[PDB]
Amino acid sequence: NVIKMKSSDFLESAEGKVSLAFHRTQGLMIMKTVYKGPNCIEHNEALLEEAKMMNRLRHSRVVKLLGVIIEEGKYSLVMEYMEKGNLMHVLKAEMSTPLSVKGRIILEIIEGMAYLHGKGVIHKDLKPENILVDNDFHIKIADLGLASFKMWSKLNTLYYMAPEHLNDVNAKPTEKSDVYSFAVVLWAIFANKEPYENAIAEQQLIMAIKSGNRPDVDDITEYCPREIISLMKLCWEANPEARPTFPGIEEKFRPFYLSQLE
Ligand SMILES: CC(C)(C)C(=O)N1CCC[C@H]1c1cccc(F)c1
Repeated sequence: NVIKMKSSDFLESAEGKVSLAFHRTQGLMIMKTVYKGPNCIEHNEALLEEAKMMNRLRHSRVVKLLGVIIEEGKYSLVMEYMEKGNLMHVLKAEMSTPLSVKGRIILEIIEGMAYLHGKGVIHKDLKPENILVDNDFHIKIADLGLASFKMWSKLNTLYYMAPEHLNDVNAKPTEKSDVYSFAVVLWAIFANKEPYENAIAEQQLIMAIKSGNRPDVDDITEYCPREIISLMKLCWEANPEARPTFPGIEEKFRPFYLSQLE
């Protein structure tokens, strides 16, 4: 379960320094080059160690780590390609998407999160830019800011942040941290836009969220079923002990999806 790769396995293209790369043997991939600079092999013991723990993450709704590049002067993570881009990009394209496709995207996000909390991984940065979409509108979850991987992150969006982490950085994130973020993602999916569009200042704004202000449920111009609006209000309750587990979300939403939108 060692997956090292050489820089010269790959013909690049431009899109951290994310790059569209053809591996000469296995094909089209995405390459996050996290560092091009002086050899600094002081850390490789650790960067290979983090890469080991993310190779452990294999699920149809998570982005797969297909290989790493550790070479003197260039360090890269290589991910699978996702044709259509991130979730916001899709939601904002002109040909908008039926309620029932939005239904599945939600269920698939629910699935991927239940897998990650099963592995003890707290995502810590769930938001539409980390949700990637292929040609058939299937999503995979990614952690592009490297929020679970301190070593890679060091080398290298308050909208979705649970409030107990707003103006408190030392609080350890919990599963309920991500459930709040899922709540605002539900909102963005039906609003087809980022929340808090009309906000004065991010210091003003943070104080508003802590005091229980949320994104505008009226601002949802598409139809959004009642029970999904109630779900998102339930998932963004100020008290983390009052939000459900992702296992608990699924046990409510999968029946609702099967019997109302699929
Ligand atoms: C871009 C990388 C490779 C870091 C990426 O998104 N990874 C790698 C393995 C699985 C996946 C992932 C998804 C969600 C949360 C998380 F912490 C990690």
